[PDB]
Amino acid sequence: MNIYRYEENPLITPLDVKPIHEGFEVIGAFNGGVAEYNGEVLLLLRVAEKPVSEDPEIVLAPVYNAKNKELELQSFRLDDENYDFEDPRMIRSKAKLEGFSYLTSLSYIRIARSKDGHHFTLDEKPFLYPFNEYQTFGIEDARVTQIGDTYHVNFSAVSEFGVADALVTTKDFENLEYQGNIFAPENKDVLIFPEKINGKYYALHRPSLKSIGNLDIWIASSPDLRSFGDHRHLLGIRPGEYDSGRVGGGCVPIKTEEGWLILYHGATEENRYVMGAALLDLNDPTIVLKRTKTPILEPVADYEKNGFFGDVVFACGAIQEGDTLHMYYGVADTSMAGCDMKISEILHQLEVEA
Amino acid sequence: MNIYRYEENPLITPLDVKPIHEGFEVIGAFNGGVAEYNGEVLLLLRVAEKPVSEDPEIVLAPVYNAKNKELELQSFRLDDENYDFEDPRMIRSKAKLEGFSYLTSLSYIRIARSKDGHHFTLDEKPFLYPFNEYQTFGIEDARVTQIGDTYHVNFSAVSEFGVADALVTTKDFENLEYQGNIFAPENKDVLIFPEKINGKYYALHRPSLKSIGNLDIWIASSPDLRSFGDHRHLLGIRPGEYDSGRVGGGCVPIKTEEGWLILYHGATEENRYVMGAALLDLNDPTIVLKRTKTPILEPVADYEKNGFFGDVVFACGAIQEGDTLHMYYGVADTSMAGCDMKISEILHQLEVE
Ligand SMILES: OC[C@H]1O[C@H](O)[C@@H](O)[C@@H](O)[C@@H]1O
Ligand SMILES: OC[C@H]1O[C@H](O)[C@@H](O)[C@@H](O)[C@@H]1O
Repeated sequence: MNIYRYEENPLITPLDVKPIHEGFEVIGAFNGGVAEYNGEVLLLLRVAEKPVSEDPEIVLAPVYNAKNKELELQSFRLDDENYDFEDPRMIRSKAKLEGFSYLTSLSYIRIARSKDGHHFTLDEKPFLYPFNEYQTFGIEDARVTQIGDTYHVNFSAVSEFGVADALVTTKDFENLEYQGNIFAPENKDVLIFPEKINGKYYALHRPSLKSIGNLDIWIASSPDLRSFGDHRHLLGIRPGEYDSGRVGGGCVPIKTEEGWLILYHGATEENRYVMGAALLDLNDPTIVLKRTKTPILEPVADYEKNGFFGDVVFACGAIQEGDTLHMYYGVADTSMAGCDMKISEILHQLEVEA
Repeated sequence: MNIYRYEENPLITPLDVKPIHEGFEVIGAFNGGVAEYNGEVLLLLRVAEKPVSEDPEIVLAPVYNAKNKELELQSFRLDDENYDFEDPRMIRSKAKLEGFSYLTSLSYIRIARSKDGHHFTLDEKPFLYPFNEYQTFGIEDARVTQIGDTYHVNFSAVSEFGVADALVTTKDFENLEYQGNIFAPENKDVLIFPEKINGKYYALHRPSLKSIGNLDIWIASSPDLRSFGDHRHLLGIRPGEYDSGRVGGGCVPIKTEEGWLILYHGATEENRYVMGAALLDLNDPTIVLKRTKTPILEPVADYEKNGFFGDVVFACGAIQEGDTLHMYYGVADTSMAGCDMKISEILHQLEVE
């Protein structure tokens, strides 16, 4: 791939964003959803914030209480032999390392806007902040699918009841309509297809599974973008390849004349995250036509490396301009970067590699 | 309260069912879904079959290969230091005891019918047998919700992709229409409400969660009984009680004047399964009114306590006749039993507790 990485990268880091909670620091402004509205590019940033502890033997979980509508921090001793703090994103039971009891940060969504696609200014106030019992550990990783006048903003809703996927709709990003949890837990990486397709809407998704099953991309159909069904398996992990550990949807599917172009993220068991691509049949997007054997975007620039577990590029949206794609992506789980590439060139690598 | 366990219990055991796979043994006929059709009671029996090995140091996992349309057997040594065989239902990796690599048996649905509700005759052939790539480890635990002339038959579809819940519709139990996986994995214990309620269909379900969340009953709404949404949390587990380990829907919700009466199963962390009840608002069933504090049915008869997986009662359906409930339930993951109960006495127990 001929990738053009923006000169300004990283576009937005933690130092560009001030914390909205007393005694918290911003640790991430990343995994931004992407829309065009009213002649600007909107990034729907995930801002993650962490309480500072003055006692370094105690770690704080920032939990939103839905009854009182405010944070209520919960303390855990690093010396508590019931827990494992080796993944600094989480407080884990030693008997359940595959999960978590708490996150060490809380996330919400904040908009940043650009005339030129390269220089961003934050909205003054948060866009979506935990508002209910499904979001007590945060709102994460907003994806934005526009269909005509309506923007569909869907996001991870984390609470003690699970990680679910929920939907807000809006025409102006000011008046918001909550549509509930469109996917039951445990799920994320939900990407709504940007048009109705032979009488049905579609969404990619990604069940995370306890008993059996890998971290694989699925797809569901909907008559109304409120209720989903006819769930199918779509793209699975591949041993020995860049997506040997997990896959999930990244950008909104892109209509091309060859199929729906799916820019998805893949990680190895080592947690190196890259973007790859798939092409789905145009009429029935449950059919996979092609898939890449090597990535289209991988961590190589310094700001894309030295995530905690690995180097990460994580693209959660893109603006199409003819054959040019302006791709925005999270980097190292802390910041936002931007790049351009050609759609014709992704299509060509799909053909060459299959 | 009045619990009439049938004189004939267990009604149908493994001894009454011949295995359809050669080299296999029937280890259960259980957790039957319940319908009335053409003047008979139908039980959509889960029949579980286990591949037999003559070498006692070896065990086999049966897998139906959806591509080749045939059964493959994976073998294991009991002494394989990477696997755990302590749960008789599953072959687990030691690094993943919360899950399973393989099941010890393969299930399908087979119908039995009765004129009197007590003596049952099996249809001669299977009714649903693994037919796609979502079902390679079995089809299990069929539930039946009848709306108008349409019977909704939904079930656990187990494969290498997950445990999903899939739906078949029929009007006559002969011509069948596949409707896909109506609930994504990981889920099961999906109970479709028997009518449209203020312009929406509903279903109970039971997400099974890797990272956080308990094995709790949830509910969803639907415009069409094909796509589900607006997922809500509904009934959670209760530490120190009969349902401290997990809860799941049992029977089809039953419309009463006080609300929807939900007969659900509850297990401890030691996997003793009982039945309990709850009551939901009539008009908005996402609202829970009442819940029992003690069980309505517990595994105390010997066919309930002893079997392939002991100390289990697991009701997957019930026929209403006025105030009387003819409830049919799985016992010990081995057999079927029947009992009669009174709705009004379940409702009184809800009001007392
Ligand atoms: O959603 C829960 C949690 O899952 C993973 O650990 C990551 O995606 C985190 O960023 C996120 O907070
Ligand atoms: O659904 C897979 C598996 O899950 C549980 O262990 C039980 O319900 C088993 O009977 C079943 O075979």
